[PDB]
Amino acid sequence: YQQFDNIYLGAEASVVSCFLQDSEGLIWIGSNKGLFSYDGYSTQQHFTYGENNNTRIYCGVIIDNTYLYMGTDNGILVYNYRADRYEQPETDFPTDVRTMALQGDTLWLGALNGLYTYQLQSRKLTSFDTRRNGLPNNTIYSIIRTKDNQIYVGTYNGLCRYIPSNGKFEGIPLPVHSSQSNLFVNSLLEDTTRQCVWIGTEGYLFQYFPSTGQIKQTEAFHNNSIKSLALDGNGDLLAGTDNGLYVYHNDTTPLQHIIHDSRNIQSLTNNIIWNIFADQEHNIWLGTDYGISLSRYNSLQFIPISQITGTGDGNQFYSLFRDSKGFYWFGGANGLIRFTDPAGERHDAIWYRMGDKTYPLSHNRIRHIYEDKEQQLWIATDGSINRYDYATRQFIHYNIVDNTGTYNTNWTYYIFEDTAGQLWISTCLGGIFVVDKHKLMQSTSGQYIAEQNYSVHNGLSGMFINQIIPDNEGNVWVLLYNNKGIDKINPRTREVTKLFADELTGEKSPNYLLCDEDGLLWVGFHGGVMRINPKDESQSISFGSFSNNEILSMTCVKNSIWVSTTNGLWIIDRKTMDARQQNTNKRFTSLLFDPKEDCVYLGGADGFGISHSNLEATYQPERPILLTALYINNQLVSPRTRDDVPNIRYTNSIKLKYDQNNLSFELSDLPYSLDEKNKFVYRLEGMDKEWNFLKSNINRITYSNLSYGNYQLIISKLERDGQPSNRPHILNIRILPPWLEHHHHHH
Repeated sequence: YQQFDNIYLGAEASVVSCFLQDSEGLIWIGSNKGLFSYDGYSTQQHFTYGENNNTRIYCGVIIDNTYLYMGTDNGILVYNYRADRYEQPETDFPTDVRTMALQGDTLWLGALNGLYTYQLQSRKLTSFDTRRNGLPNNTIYSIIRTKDNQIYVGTYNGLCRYIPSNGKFEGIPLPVHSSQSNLFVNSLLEDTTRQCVWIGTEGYLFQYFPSTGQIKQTEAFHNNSIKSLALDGNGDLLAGTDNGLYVYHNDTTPLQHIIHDSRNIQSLTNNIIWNIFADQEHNIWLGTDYGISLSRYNSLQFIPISQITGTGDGNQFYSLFRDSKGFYWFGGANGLIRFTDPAGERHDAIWYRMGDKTYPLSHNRIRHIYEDKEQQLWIATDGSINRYDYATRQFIHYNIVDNTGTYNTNWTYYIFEDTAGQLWISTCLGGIFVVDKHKLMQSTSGQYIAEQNYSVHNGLSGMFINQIIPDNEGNVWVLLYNNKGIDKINPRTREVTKLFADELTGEKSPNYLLCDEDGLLWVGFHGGVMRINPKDESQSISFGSFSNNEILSMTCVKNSIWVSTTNGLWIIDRKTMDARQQNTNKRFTSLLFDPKEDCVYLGGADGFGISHSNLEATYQPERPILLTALYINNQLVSPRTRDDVPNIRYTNSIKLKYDQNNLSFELSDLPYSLDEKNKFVYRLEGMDKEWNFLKSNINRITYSNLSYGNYQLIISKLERDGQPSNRPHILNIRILPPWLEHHHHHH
């Protein structure tokens, strides 16, 4: 938290008391003069001077996914952010609202002179006081609602909890201080992980634990006041005070104390922090007595599987693959998911697994995915091998046996096709089978007797074999479970030969195998890898103090090989074998390099990561482009001031008047998290014959003197190879001729 990007609203609106982020990402700011928004590039006010809405905002909450409810001297402003209109409900709200908290469909309202509930359907306003309900005081400064559906209320003179069984309030006996003549509870935060409620008062930061009743005094800030609380992306507690920001990690870690430097423009804007907010990308917004200080969060993108199909089911990913047709195939402990646009909005995901009514599999446990020489897709599972039928969108299961018993294919670990149309199948218990691919495909039944089998009776060091990998000169190399060295099969002569058993033994017992694009084998063991020329050689490196280990997954990425490990991730150059370790604390059991989109998928527990081929640095998620301001004849226009203009943010098509033909436009992909802004191009179909390029600091498109007719403004993000996007934001624009005025847009 050494640096900030500071944002200001104007000389009048120096004081920021709260933030909200709408479901679609736009940040809203409550200021001493009213509501603003900020789109990453500039601020925008949503209030007119002198009006009831040109007022100080104390607090805020989003209702019905369309309204901002704001606390105010004169009660509650309801702003419809989609309509861009103030829509006042008939209710006579109490005045001096300081804090709001949603509980189901009932809004708690804390005010300078009462506690209330507002039922959003019936609009029933119910009041709670000292005499009738046992509140310690009628002046409410904070209310929160915990995940276990309890309601905490912090007043001018103490903290309490609601007892719904009987309408009363139960005190939580925070210490009473000699220096104090009343007990301000200013701020309250639930902490799921530490399982407490944080409490901010004058001088003291408490941790209340519901589980046992304990009230821990975590810090004592002599002559400070704690005004705000939040948890950051690292799980750390952030405390806003009247003398800067304090950060808490744990009892043995020193606090961080961050304060304004009047000589440094990147320092915390001001030492009085009225509100902290963690936005949905974990960036920290600080609201102060002079401006906003944004602390950007900085990370890989990690996509939980619910984003692909949600569905909150789990999966531990062990095989990741992209087929020639484009489909992503992510399989593991709990079946195999097919989908497109890793993210991307829509995925039309299908999840194949044991027992699904529509999309079944012989077994959930996926061990390998593979596309063959004819673009046909095979998976290896603990219910034998399956082939996909893209036509039916269903898998076809096969049973394979050797000419005798047992030796079957139920537990298939690895699969590939050779250059002579045969399918190579590695197995647990059953050795390696080689099968005519077309004749198993053409098979009626059973149960198919394999053409050959490699055993241990006539070759092989064991029958418990993970990977089997082929050679630039035709040989098949076999990785074996709990064995010394690797076996090489010569499929012409059938000569099996154990090799490198001198080195790959004991605490170097091998457990991973891959061939790279140059023909060389890479073997993974506990604490290192070894590179083999299969013919004209026969060599090793190590990770050092770590050790323990071990190797969860390996894949080639350009002239590197990425190795994923219990500890972390290692990138090893393929020529020098020099290794470098990276830095989340996530462990990854799966790796796929996608050379087309130049990125690497990292598969793991209930999700997957994405990073560029050069992990320097982050893989930014795709962000839709918003229009965030329309100007006609240079004035900024919107439904709030005009019956004849729509909310540009939620408009695809617009009909303007003959003389509403000098237009400006402001664009944003909400770059709050970014150091550098993204670049854009833009064109006006019906006028421009080519793309126009915007300087990155400039997000205003402007067109003058348009004749009547139809146009399309198309905006596109410059993709990371200089090329425009093929998913632009498109605004249809029609300028109406003088005699068709009446089709001007209305309401």
